[PDB]
Amino acid sequence: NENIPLFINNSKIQYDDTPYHWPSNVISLTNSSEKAIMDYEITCLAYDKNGKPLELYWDAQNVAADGEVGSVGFSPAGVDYGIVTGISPVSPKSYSHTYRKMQQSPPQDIISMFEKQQGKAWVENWLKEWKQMEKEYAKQNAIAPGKNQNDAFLLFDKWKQSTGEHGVKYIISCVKQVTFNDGSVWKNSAYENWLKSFQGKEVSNSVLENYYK
Amino acid sequence: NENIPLFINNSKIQYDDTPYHWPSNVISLTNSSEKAIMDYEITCLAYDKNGKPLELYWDAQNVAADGEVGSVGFSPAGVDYGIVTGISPVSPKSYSHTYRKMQQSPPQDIISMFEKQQGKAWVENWLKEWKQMEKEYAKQNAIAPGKNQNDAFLLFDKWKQSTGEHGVKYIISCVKQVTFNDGSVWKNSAYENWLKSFQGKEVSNSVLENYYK
Repeated sequence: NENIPLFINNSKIQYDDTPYHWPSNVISLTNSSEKAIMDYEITCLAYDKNGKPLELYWDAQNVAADGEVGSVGFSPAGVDYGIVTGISPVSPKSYSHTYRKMQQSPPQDIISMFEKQQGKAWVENWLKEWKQMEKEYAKQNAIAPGKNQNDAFLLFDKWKQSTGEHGVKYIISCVKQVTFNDGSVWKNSAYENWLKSFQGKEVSNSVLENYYK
Repeated sequence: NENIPLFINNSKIQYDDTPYHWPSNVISLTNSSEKAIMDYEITCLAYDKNGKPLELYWDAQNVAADGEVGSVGFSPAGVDYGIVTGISPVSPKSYSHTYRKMQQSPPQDIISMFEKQQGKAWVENWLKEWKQMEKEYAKQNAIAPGKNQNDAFLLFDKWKQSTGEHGVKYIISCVKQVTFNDGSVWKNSAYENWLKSFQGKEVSNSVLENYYK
């Protein structure tokens, strides 16, 4: 048997405590393995209250009345960024989104493209040192063995701030892979089947309601 | 008058204590001020046995027999990276070189690379984080008030490992500017006259001999 090293306890829309009550997809995780987890890929799917699948702008940014995108607080002239007048897409609309822990860092496919580029010798050596430092920072920020934590991602699409209503009723998730601090990579052999069974498909309310029970 | 906050005690070639005895321009520096120094610009000129100026690949990297650049130790196939069989220029050849404690930015080649793959907003945030990160590091390792310290830089050009002689017999240096830990910048009003007085000009051995006494 294959024991999943990163346990998803739940994935749920939650709203913050401020008067603007911004929505986030909050994924409750537990590192059940004996190794620190330095990176992960976790795929989510979204459903309305009737079990129909939803296409989202999953990583859309908020827009403010003065056109500011992705800010929070107040503008210097006094415009309230807390009031979300619209959304600004980032990734294309899709039934699924894959969240990555080292999202702040460029993916390894992209770093590998940069290595293979023709350049000066000192430029390649600059990138090598940068790669390692990036890896060391991620190791210091790893999820420790046994740690429970929430990883939260703003989810503005289908939210109406004035009423607090969100078209998304259920989020179901699956770990695609994880990377441990020693560099080893665990891949979920059940992932492709899960994606094929669920992505863009209707799901019963009993399955959705009990998905994390 | 004007009193300098950063005093150069000496600049000379030193060799390390490995069987390859790689050379380094070692700059002995004293913070004569009352504030910690987080960054500097120091310009060096080089002169041969008879006080004639030398043009160097000041920041060139070492080449090994297999052709690797900037490497230390031993290759898998047993190539000795300590044997320096040539040099690989970085900056163009010049009478002068200006050394810095803190780097101003990532190489332009890499910034441009990154914006095409990550996008403009990603790069701007990345440059911001990178600047702060280098600034925090510079502040933690600043030269303390009153303290002397040696800062070393490899200097391969005009050097012959098989023989041990270095063509550079005198390095004469001058502070251009200094950055204190609060962000403020002091500029040396004497620097431009110094640079004009020396760069590309022959100078007597007696002047070179006694420059730091």
